Amino acid sequence: QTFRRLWPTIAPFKAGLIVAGVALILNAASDTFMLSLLKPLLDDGFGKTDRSVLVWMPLVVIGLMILRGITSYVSSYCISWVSGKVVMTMRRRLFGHMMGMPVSFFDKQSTGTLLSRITYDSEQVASSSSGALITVVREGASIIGLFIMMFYYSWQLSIILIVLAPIVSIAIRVVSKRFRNISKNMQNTMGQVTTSAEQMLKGHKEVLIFGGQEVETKRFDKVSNRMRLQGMKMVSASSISDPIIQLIASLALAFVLYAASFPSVMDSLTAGTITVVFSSMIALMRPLKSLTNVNAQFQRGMAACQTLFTILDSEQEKDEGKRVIERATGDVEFRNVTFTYPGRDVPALRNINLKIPAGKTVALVGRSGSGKSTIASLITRFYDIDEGEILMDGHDLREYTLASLRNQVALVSQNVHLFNDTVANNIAYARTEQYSREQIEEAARMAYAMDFINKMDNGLDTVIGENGVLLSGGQRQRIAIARALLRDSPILILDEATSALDTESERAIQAALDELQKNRTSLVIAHRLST
Amino acid sequence: QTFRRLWPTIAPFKAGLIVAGVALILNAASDTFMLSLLKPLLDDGFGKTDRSVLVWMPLVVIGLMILRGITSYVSSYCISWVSGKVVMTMRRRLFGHMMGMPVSFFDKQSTGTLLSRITYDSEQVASSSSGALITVVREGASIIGLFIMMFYYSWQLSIILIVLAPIVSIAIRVVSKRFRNISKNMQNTMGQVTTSAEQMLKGHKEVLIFGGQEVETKRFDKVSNRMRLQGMKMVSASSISDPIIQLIASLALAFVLYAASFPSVMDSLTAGTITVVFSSMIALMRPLKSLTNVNAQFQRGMAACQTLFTILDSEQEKDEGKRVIERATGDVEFRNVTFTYPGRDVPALRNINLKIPAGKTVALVGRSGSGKSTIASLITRFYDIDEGEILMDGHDLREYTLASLRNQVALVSQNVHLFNDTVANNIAYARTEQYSREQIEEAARMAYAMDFINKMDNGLDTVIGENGVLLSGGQRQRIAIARALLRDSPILILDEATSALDTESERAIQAALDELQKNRTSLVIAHRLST
Repeated sequence: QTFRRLWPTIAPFKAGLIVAGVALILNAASDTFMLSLLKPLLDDGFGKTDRSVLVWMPLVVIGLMILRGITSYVSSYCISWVSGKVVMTMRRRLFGHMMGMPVSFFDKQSTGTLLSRITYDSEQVASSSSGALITVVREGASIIGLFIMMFYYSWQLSIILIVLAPIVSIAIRVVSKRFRNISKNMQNTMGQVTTSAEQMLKGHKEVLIFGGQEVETKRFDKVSNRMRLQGMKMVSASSISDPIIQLIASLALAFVLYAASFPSVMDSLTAGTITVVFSSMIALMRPLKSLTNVNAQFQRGMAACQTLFTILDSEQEKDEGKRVIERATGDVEFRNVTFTYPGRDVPALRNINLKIPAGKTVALVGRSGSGKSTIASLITRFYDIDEGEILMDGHDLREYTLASLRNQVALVSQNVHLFNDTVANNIAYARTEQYSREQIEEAARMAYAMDFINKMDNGLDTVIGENGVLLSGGQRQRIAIARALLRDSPILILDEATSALDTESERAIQAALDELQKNRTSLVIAHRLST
Repeated sequence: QTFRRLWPTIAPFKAGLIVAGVALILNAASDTFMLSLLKPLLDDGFGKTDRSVLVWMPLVVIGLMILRGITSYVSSYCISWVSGKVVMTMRRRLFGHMMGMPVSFFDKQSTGTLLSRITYDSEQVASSSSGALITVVREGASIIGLFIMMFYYSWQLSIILIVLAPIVSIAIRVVSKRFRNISKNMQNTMGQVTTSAEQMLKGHKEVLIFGGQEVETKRFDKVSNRMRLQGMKMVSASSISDPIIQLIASLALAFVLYAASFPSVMDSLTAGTITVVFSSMIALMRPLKSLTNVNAQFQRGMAACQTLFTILDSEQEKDEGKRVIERATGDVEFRNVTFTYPGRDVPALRNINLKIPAGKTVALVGRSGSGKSTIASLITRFYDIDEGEILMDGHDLREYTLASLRNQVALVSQNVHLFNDTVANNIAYARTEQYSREQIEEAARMAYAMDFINKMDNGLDTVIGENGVLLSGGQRQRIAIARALLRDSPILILDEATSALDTESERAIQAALDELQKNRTSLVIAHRLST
């Protein structure tokens, strides 16, 4: 089905994948050929007792197994080539659209969800498609090979087991249908289990506060019981298959035994031939078992890949070209501003008009049910313009190049995110260059955060391995302030945190922000008194 | 190893594993017996051209596959009985000690970590141990019965393949050590990539603000290529495992044929017997490859189970025995109980050996690194105070009513992570104690929560599936206030935030809090001067 979208993404790499099947084909050869040697092994090695000829066979078996080996080698190798490269380009395009996704994309999801999606589902698409081809190639090779074996051995028993093939196959199909139909809603209750445990863990505070230990343990117990029972159902149903499969498969073999009646009274063949027939039967039963599950589970894979596409096929940041905006100061203007993050709410700014002049910064307004803070993120256009008007120097909504804005605007927040690099370069993120560490050094002096860097390792170029989680929030605030210093961004957004900081930290931040509001209009949210 | 710890937890269910092993031995019996009846085929059905046995044996095969079926039935069944029961009790005691876990030791890890621990590690211990037993028992019975088959057919070729098998096992041991090292490396590398991807994702806001997206793409692609190569080498080695095994196995078969040529002198065996030997040998090659990595795999399960035990055997909530069921009020009298949940900076706060006045509530004070809410958490003692106890009214941490401390001292919070139950009983989380739903209505009246009942279904007994995420935080705080009303806590703690609420909401809330401040000393996180 939706392979019409993958095959192109794989098309440049087709050749190697192709190679796989070739070797995979030889697998059956080996299999068949190994089984083939049974005829001379038995019917000639002891029918004719060519004791000497028996020395030919072993070297063959060895070579054939070596063929199995090398074939498996290249199978795994090229299949993994494809698997990787596909996962590669896939996750690349993901990362892309993730970037292209406006932050709204995160309003309806969580990080962990996207981590899971990207990593797991990516790997699963490739693993699926791979095993699909792997097994499919074997089916196209083992089945027909053993068929030819029986053919050049007995047209008759061939005919029989062929007439039997539909029977066993449809049996497998229907029992697999039973299986999957039982596996519809299990995920629901399993996630219910996980989520019950989850909410209890999250709420341990309230839990202890009320000490509902007994009630919650009772809940937990019912949950565990449902877990036990549904797991029982799962494993039972799944297990029954092979019996049922082999059971009816039995009769097939038994019907092959029923060749006692018809062709054996005609002295059908020799013993070793029949040994080949039955060994071949069992061989079939390996990929026979495969085929159906192949179709099903790899349809599942392709469906996961369809989910992936939908994530990609989802619309990126809706930008018809925010044109070109030169870096500039100017003034911020609020003409008839109204905005609702979802439709769930009413206009956050209820038709509000404001003017924030050049360099004349503006602090956290004091109000009730404001939320302007997130509205600053909309001044950064992280979500969609809902209504109203936010103007920059006589220019309407989307004359505003996202890149140009994020350059010219700045954001300082209580929340700060760090990145496993040199914290200096983490500041330098504006192309990570064009700003000598010397300039970064003086910024740190202006950031007043070099004091912490003294405690930090790797000196002035502190490489924050695993981000150096020990780095306090206010340190990160000074970090972002230094970043702003490097960007000379005419527009700033600020925030005051109070987790654990010192008079030196807060007051040096005050001074820094003071210089920042100069020549560059700032937006602030603070808990101080006069400010 | 720690089976010394598991075997008791399973002992009430020995019979399960017992009948499991019985069935598994019967399964091996079925296998061996099919392979055996292979012989009389060639003995008479082609040697003497018999039909009698040529019809007998069909029915035999049928019944024997039915035995495979029923054996698999009870195997899966009882083994799952045990797996479940174990997981059940395991997760049970895991909740238990998990409730007796200090809040700090939560904050040592993350919630998701514990979710994974419980769910996965439980079911993984189960699956591991189960498959371990299944294998060891099947494998053993299969190998021994096949040995017997060869024995009553050829002392000689038996002897040979006996001498041979250890070599196979050693080759497998080597490849499994390769597995060990490549596996630890693979775990390291996949941890790396998931960390990088996530840490990039979370920063989307900042990533945009700096708009360095190309750099993120670069890092993404680097780690992607690293993953490509890592998985490449991983699957490479894991594949290469098989061919080496099958190759040396082939060499073994070759020696078997060298044998066939050496008693080619005597030529005692029958084509049947030959077929039996080789078929059985391939059989072996299934359980051998299994059992080796099985005896390896004990650890995996037992390793996770040891982690579990450590969680159990970790420091549960250590109280010298709190007791004190009776309720009252008295007053609060802290006795130097230290703060250093994460021992990083230094120990700082109030240090009062003093006492707190009755009736009068408690508000919020502003100081650097005050940590009031968590200082309140220690005031509530539900977080582990680092040192000492608390002689309240001359009565220690437990001499004053610790468990009842929850009843005596209320803990309202801004974020009320509620539970997937009836909002009515959500108020009665504390093991509903004949809090008449009439009292629920009247409290919601005293709380001014009756309006949110209209927002919900299920009459005045509103129920919230998935907590009814529709509910905004403010009315949940109001619910918790009503709960405090129900528990008639003379002492309380409250919480005021400013995420999103209305004027009338905050007003009626502060009215209800005054009522709570009335004749009940509380601790109130607030942004106002009402206190």
